[PDB]
Amino acid sequence: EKVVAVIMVGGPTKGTRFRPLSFNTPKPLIPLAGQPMIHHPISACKKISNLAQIFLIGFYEEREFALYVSSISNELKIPVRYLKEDKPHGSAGALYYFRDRIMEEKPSHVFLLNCDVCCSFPLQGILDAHRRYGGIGTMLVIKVSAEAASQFGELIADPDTKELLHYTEKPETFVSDLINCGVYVFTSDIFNAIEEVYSQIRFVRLDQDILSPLAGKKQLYTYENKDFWEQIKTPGKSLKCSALYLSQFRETSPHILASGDGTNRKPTIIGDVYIHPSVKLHPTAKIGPNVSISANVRVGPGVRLISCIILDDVEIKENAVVINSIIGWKSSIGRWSRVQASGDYNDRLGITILGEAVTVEDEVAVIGSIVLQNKTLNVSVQDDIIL
Amino acid sequence: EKVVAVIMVGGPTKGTRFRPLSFNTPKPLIPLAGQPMIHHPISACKKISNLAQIFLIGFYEEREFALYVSSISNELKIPVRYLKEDKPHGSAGALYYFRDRIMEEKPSHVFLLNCDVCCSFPLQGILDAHRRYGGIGTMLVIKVSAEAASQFGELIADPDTKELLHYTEKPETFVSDLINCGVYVFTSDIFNAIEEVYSQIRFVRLDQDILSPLAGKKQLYTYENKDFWEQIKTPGKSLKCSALYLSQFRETSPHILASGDGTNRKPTIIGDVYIHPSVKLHPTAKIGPNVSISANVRVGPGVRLISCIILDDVEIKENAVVINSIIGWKSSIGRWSRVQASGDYNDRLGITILGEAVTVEDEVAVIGSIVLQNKTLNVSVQDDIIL
Repeated sequence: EKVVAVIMVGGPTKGTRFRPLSFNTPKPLIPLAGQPMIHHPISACKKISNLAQIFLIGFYEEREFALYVSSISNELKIPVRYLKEDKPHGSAGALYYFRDRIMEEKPSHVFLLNCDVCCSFPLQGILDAHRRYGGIGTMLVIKVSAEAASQFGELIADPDTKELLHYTEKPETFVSDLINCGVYVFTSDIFNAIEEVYSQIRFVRLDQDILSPLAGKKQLYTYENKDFWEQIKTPGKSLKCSALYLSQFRETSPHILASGDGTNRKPTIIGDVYIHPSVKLHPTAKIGPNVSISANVRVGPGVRLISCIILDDVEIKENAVVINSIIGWKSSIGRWSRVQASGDYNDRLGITILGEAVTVEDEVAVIGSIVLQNKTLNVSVQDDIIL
Repeated sequence: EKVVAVIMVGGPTKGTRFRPLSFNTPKPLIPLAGQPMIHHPISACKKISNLAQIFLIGFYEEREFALYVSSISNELKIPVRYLKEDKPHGSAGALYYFRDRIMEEKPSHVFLLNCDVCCSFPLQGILDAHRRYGGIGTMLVIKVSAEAASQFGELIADPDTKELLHYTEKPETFVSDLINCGVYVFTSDIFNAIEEVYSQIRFVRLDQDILSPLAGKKQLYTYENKDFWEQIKTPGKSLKCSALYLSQFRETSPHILASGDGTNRKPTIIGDVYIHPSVKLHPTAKIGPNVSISANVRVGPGVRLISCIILDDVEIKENAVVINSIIGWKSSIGRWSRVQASGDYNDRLGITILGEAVTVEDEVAVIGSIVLQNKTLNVSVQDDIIL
């Protein structure tokens, strides 16, 4: 057989929540746990030996993605390609558009997953589960509490045949503790199902007029996650999910994660830390848990880093403290300055976010606030949104 | 004699308060009372018959100013030129840099005024007052209350000779009810005074080490305003000062202001209104006081507009209301949707500001909030800052 993969990207109207960082780098390219957002789904595509072409679609500009796609295939050796849907049709019409380019190599199955998704990505397990199930698709599900039902709604699946018996997007009206995950896999027959709703019935939403109708007909199936999942449309969620990926890199191949845990010119690393080789460090700094340091960043001495992710070209000065923060590009953190937050992934100001080239002056404190790019701070801020 | 004028512009780090509008158009070019911010100072330069070259200096990019400067000299017939100070030195060092280009035509006096200033601009009166006083400069003052002293500080001037006896920028320590206005006029000898502080004494601030030292020495003079003045570093103040400019166009040449006051295919205009000829209007709309409408904007029927300024390409739908607001470029205001604010030029949310191409949907309300550019609003917001 042959397998193809298509990843949704979205346009500049979706990354309109990541604004401070979106102004420098679009949503899919924002580094999570050191690597861009979509860098982890693509990482799971190489484990499929019968997978070939990869397709990134979305009404962004190809100029931004062309430079990035050139570097991925140098690592995993997979033909990745970006396609700009001139007429964005959400999801269903997005992939029916240029259906020829995707089915150009007659792939048996086509992978369709979303950009803002944080699961374990068991692509080889769901592929084999779909080959046994058959039908069009197979979706993915995960057991959640019934109290966690306002986020999605209702989804019914018979655990004997693992078949989706009913699906309502938002009006739940009694649930079954099951919810969508966004990672789907179809067969080559999925493009024919869209023609019977775009040409026969005639802006088509995948999870409203395609997922809901295929209920009684034994074609839509399910497969449990049995791991983690967190929707990341919030810039604050970029930390809670970042810890899970590092935990994934601490279960599998932990040597890729920095584990100094001492002072032999190596700082005190307190587990679940990704340190880029291009960073500059001082042995007196304590790098706590859940911190993802990017390349070409200058870390000062005696600084404390927990529950944070730091972008490129940041300058950390003497005795700085960073808690529950996201430091932007080329940002400058003054000496004895503090940038903290509560850590509430439900509160808007629960994760303080710093824009590109924001200069926090010496002793200046930033507690749970959002600063835009190219900004200078001489005075301490708290519980505000600084433009 | 011969007179030259030099206007300060500032860079992208000064218009960092006008962010929603600064992202599309820099601070000096944002339309005040229908015309850009600096379009009012340049308008006052033509009344000086012995004036020649005009100089706009600031570390902005010339590409933005080259297109705008091409249109002004077509109106008032004055040679305007933009110069980008590669090394920004605040104010004093800015004009000492390329002092040759300024004194290229041997001007007797040089005008130096700032970008964010909203006065009556009596350039011909202060020029003649300077010729009588002599000395280096002549400044400008305005009688204010002693309670209004935290904004600036202290300034002493002897009313017999109108000579500045003492000057402290911020540490007031007893005041004299007089304050700077920012509009200055010097003689050709001013460049020599900078050499005695840049070369002899050796980032030089004009109003700290040049204005303060020239106190007892009879060279710094004063001249009363006797009109209006309002510092405009805030995007909210862009309305309070806009009303003064319209009143200036209501005292002088009021026919340039739209005065329909009826329904002969002309809407109900309630005084102090500037309507661009490129607008589309409906006679059922009530365009109240203090509104400055820009070009190529579509006004719907029965809409109410008071105390607000609207940028280009805005679309106003059925029965819309705009109070104490600033609507950005290409913005879309849905039908029966409302955009109001308190009007407190001291409160941050006293003037609600909408970014470029912000789409307020039908019935959606925005009360005292700030919306960024390229933003869609389906739900009403109130007392927030929407990113």
